[PDB]
Amino acid sequence: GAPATVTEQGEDITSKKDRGVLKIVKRVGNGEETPMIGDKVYVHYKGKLSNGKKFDSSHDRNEPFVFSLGKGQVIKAWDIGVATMKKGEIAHLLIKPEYAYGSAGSLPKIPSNATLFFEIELLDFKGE
Ligand SMILES: C=CC[C@@H](C(=O)N1CCCC[C@H]1C(=O)O[C@H](CCc1ccc(OC)c(OC)c1)c1cccc(OCC(=O)O)c1)c1ccc(Cl)s1
Repeated sequence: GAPATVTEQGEDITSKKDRGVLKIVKRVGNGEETPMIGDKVYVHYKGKLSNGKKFDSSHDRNEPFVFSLGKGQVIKAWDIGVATMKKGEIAHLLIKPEYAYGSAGSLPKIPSNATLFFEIELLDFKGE
């Protein structure tokens, strides 16, 4: 499973090194530049529970998912994870609850203490 590969071979990109966010690069993006705090980022993604018992995908709006990086507009794992991504890159993230919704969850979609999995494609990013 794509999740299993991230467990075994994913890099811990957390500052605390608690394996709360693990990452594999599935397709290399271009150049060296990755986005700074405050950059506008454009992604496609899809996501599911570590189980997969729930599943959701941006693509259904053929328009990109857009947010300002590093400003708390998304769960912590995304501010951490998307920051490490290059233009055109596709990555897998496996995320412990503490970097997502925690024990609060986000019912009824996301239960308490849920692990999440995402495939993210970084389409572009532009400066504050
Ligand atoms: C419809 C389900 C939501 C989806 C999900 O978990 N996210 C959507 C993509 C981005 C990551 C993550 C997320 O940050 O959810 C957030 C949920 C709200 C939120 C934001 C910031 C948070 O912490 C700083 C936060 O903490 C619990 C929750 C989200 C959803 C939709 C849009 C958005 O920002 C752009 C905008 O507001 O226009 C942000 C999942 C998909 C599959 C899953 Cl399993 S979980």
